[PDB]
This record gives sequence, C-alpha cells and structure tokens, in this order.
Amino acid sequence: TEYKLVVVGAGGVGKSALTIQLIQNHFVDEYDPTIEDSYRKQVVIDGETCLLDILDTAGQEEYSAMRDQYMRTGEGFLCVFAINNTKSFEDIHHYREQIKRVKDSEDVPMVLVGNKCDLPSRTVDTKQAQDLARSYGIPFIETSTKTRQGVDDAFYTLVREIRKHKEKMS
Ligand SMILES: Nc1nc2c(ncn2[C@@H]2O[C@H](COP(=O)(O)OP(=O)(O)O)[C@@H](O)[C@H]2O)c(=O)[nH]1
Repeated sequence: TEYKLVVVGAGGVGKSALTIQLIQNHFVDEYDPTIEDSYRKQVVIDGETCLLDILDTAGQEEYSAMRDQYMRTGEGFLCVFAINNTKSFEDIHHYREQIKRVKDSEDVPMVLVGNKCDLPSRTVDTKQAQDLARSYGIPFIETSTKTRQGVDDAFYTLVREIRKHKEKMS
C-alpha cells in the first residue's frame, strides 16, 4: 500500500538534503504489535505512507550493482538537478530515459526539481527547465533546503502524480 519514491540525479545536487528535510517534517511513530519492537517509524505525505530511496550513480555508486533495481522498484521519481550546475541539468535526460527503458514504460510518474534555488550563481534558467518538463509532460518546481522553498511541494506533487497513475492503472 506504500508509495515508493526515488530521488535521482547527479552527485552533489542535494538529494540527501532534500530527503532528510522531508523525513524531519513528516516522520511519525506508528503502533504495530505484529513486529517485535511494537513501533515503527514511517513517513506520511499527503495522506499516503511513503518509502524513500536515493539513486546516485557516481562516487561509491560507480561500483554498485543496484541501479536498475532502484529504477524497477521505484513508483515515482524526483529528478533533481542544481540551478548552479549546468552539467547536472544536462544529465537529467539520461536518467529519465534509463528509467523509462528499465521500467519498460512510457508513463512513469516524475517531477523535475531544480534545487539550490537560494544560490545567486544560477546557470540553469527557470524557463529552460520548464521547457524540459513540458516536453516530458511533468511538473517542475524549484527548491532550496536552505530556505525550505518548494521542498514539501516537490514531494507532495510527486505523491499526487503517483496517485493519479495508480488510479489509471486501476
Ligand atoms: N545552497 C544550497 N546548498 C545545498 C542545498 N541542498 C543541498 N546543498 C548542499 O549541497 C551539497 C550536496 O548535498 P547532498 O545532499 O550531499 O547531495 P547528493 O549528493 O545529491 O545527495 C551539500 O554541501 C549540501 O549542504 C540547497 O538547497 N542550497
């Protein structure tokens, strides 16, 4: 019943920072006597219990066996670039294409996220990113984990995208 969210993008764009901040504002303890400790932590977003994973392909993950498994298991993807890192924006299309290939689907819930929007050293304009998102047919939102701008909205929007997809498949 859980929604499986995956945060994907180039190294250093802020995927961990986004995910940590989301957990901080949304985790709760749940009573569940069927498990040994009787309580588990869970994240609830827009009324849905959500699982959270980060997909990174560089650094230590250059050595990982798990990339395609992350893509197959995830139900919706936050595709993150940083607004001060043009290469990270150029890398988005590769991630999206790989996800569509691995999932063998043209309809994969996704949201495009331009993180670090607090920074004054912008090299990716809001319009370039909006054009990309429009080509994909997905929402685009700018975020900052420093000011908190957009962070909740990015994940809430992804949850709605997944919900609408699950409604259609049903
Ligand atoms: N200015 C700014 N820095 C950020 C933001 N989000 C993350 N960072 C910083 O960017 C660096 C990389 O973040 P991290 O979460 O490790 O990125 P990941 O490699 O994509 O998981 C760290 O120094 C973070 O503090 C943001 O919204 N604004």
